[PDB]
Formats: sequence, structure tokens, C-alpha cells
Amino acid sequence: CSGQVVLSLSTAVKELVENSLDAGATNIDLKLKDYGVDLIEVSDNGCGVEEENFEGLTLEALSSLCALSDVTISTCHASAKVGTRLMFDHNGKIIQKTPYPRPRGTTVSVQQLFSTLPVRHKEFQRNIKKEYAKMVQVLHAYCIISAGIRVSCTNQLGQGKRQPVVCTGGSPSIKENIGSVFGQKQLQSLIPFVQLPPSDSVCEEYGLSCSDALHNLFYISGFISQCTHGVGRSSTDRQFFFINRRPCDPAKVCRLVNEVYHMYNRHQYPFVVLNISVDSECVLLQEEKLLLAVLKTSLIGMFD
Ligand SMILES: Nc1ncnc2c1ncn2[C@@H]1O[C@H](COP(=O)(O)OP(=O)(O)O)[C@@H](O)[C@H]1O
Ligand SMILES: [Mg+2]
Repeated sequence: CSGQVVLSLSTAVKELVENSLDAGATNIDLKLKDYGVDLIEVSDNGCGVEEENFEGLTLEALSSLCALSDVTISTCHASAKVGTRLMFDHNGKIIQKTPYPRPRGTTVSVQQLFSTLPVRHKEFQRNIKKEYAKMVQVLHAYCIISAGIRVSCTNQLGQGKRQPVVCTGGSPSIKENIGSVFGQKQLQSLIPFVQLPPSDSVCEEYGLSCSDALHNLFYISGFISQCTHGVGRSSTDRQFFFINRRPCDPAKVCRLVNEVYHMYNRHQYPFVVLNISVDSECVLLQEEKLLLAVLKTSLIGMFD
């Protein structure tokens, strides 16, 4: 018992979406009922699971989910002649296992999240608006960065009609996924990222010298709102950062990006999509000053 316990709806959805991604899926659907309170279903056309690894499925995030909800999983592996449907108890044990015809892939159903922990379950219901918004940001993050991957999601309140949450088209480019997620009006107020060697004045302010900026292995790419008056946003609600295609919250990078923006638009925060490509062994960050230097210089060049 050394839990990696799913603390939230957003992390439950993150863990789930990443499994699909690690499974080499190209189509990942996410169905939610009552904002996930009643149902969180992640469907994926992936490699699926082989039958000699069923019992091992919970032996990890899936084991925690089981403990915190009623999990049902149907799956089929390329090597499989027929799919399989599995029902797990709260100890991650397989209750039932029956042949089930389905295409290659996996479908994970998390029914009634947190029901085993009354207290956490009510907190979930009371806070729902924030919990859900936190998940949407996580979801959007993966939608934007997953290129060549159709990611869809719908929400259903009670017996009402299904509502739209998001739907990308498997476009091979980030720019297109942004269009899919926030629509074409957002795109028009954006300019692509243009990287520049850190400038002398900026290196000066970051205590950097030639030797410091020579082995710069930072490759930055993405989009940002123009510095044009009004074009921005009213809050930081649409700012996405990634380090090696993985959603994250670099603290310093975030402030820096906003401040450099406020220099040209004191009254608004920008829309931000920023991926930072780096050498894994250099990750927290190893040469931050260089990066911040690169960012500031590059942003300044784009905004003037
Ligand atoms: N959607 C999925 N598609 C394929 N395999 C999956 C999926 N979800 C879980 N798995 C399998 O279950 C294993 C464990 O998942 P999980 O228990 O959450 O652990 P881990 O945190 O190591 O991914 C993975 O290594 C993978 O083989
Ligand atoms: Mg996992």
C-alpha cells in the first residue's frame, strides 16, 4: 500500500488518456456523465491487452481507480481472436471475464468516481465546476499537442442530450488542433513562435556569456496572441506549456512569458501554446537562464 492514488478527476482523466497514448492509439474518445461524477469512459483504438496480462492489469493508476470506483474494461489485442470484457472489484480483482466482440483497442469505464470514499465523493460533487474546469484544461492540453491523433469528448447531464466538450480531427499540425479546440477566431489573433539566439543585452541581464549560450539545445515552438491592443484574453485561462510534448507548469517560464507580454499589452494576458524540446537528461530544468534568455529575446523580436 504505497498509493499513487488518483487525487482528482483531471488526474484520473490524465492517467487514462496517457494509457491510450502509450498504447499507440490514433483515436481516443472520452465520454463523461454529469461531468465525470457518474461516468468517465475512455475509448481507444490501441494495441489493447493480451489475455496473459489481464490478471496483471491492476498489479499504478488502474489499481487506484478500481479502489476508488467500479471499473469495467473491454479489450482486444491484435493477436486476439475475440475481445474480452472485464469487471473488477475494489481490490483490483477480476470479478467477471467474458468473451466480447470489439475492434482492436481498449475501453475503460470508471463508474461513480470516489464512491468508496464518501467524504472525497461529496467534495467532488460540491466542487465539480472547478474540478471539471481543471480537467478541461488538461484535456485541451493533450488535444493541442497530440498531432495526428483524434481526441474527442462529450458530456451528458442526467438524461439530457450530449454536450460538446472538444473534438480534434487528427490533423498533423498543432496549429490545426488549436483551430479545432478553440475555433478559427482564436487562431487569427495568434502569431507563430520564432526563435532567436539570445541577445547580448538579454544575456547581460541573465548573467550569461558566449560560453553559456553556445550549447543551447532548447528548441521552442508554438503560438502566442499578438501584442495588439484588445486582441488578448482577460485571464490566463488559455495558456499551455509543454516540455518534450508533455503538459506541465513551468513556473518561471510562465511568469516570463506573461511579463514580456505585458510590456506591449499591460491590460491582458496572452493565449499561449509553447513546447520546449530538450534532452531528457537535462530535466526540472538545467540551463534555465539560457532558456529564459532565449524566450525573452525571441518574444521581444516578435512583438516589436
Ligand atoms: N488504454 C490502454 N491500452 C493498452 N494498454 C493499457 C491501457 N490501459 C492500461 N493498459 C496496460 O496496463 C498497464 C498498466 O496500466 P496502469 O496499471 O495504469 O500502469 P502504468 O502506470 O504502468 O501505465 C500498462 O503497462 C498497459 O500495458
Ligand atoms: Mg498509466
